[PDB]
Amino acid sequence: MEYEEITLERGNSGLGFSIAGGTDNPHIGDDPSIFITKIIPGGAAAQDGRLRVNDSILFVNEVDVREVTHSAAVEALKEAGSIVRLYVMRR
Repeated sequence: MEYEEITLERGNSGLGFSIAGGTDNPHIGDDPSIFITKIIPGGAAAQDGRLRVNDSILFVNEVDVREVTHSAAVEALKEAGSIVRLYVMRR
C-alpha cells in the first residue's frame, strides 16, 4: 500500500470528498481502515484532482486515523482548517 499526501483547501462547502471505513462505519470488510468512497465534483477535492476515491486515509494535517471512527476521520477533513495535506493508502 502506497501512502500519498493531498493538499486540499476546505472550501465553503468543505474539503470535497466523502470517506468510509472508520471504526464506527467499517466500509471495508470489517476493520477501522478509513478509505474514501466518493469525491464530490465542484469541491476542493474534485477541483484539485490530487486525491482519489477508495484511498485509505492515514493522516489529516496532524491527525492519525489508525483507530478512529468513520465520523472521526470525516471530522478530520472538516477539522483540517482549510488547505490540508491529507494522507491516504493505495495498494
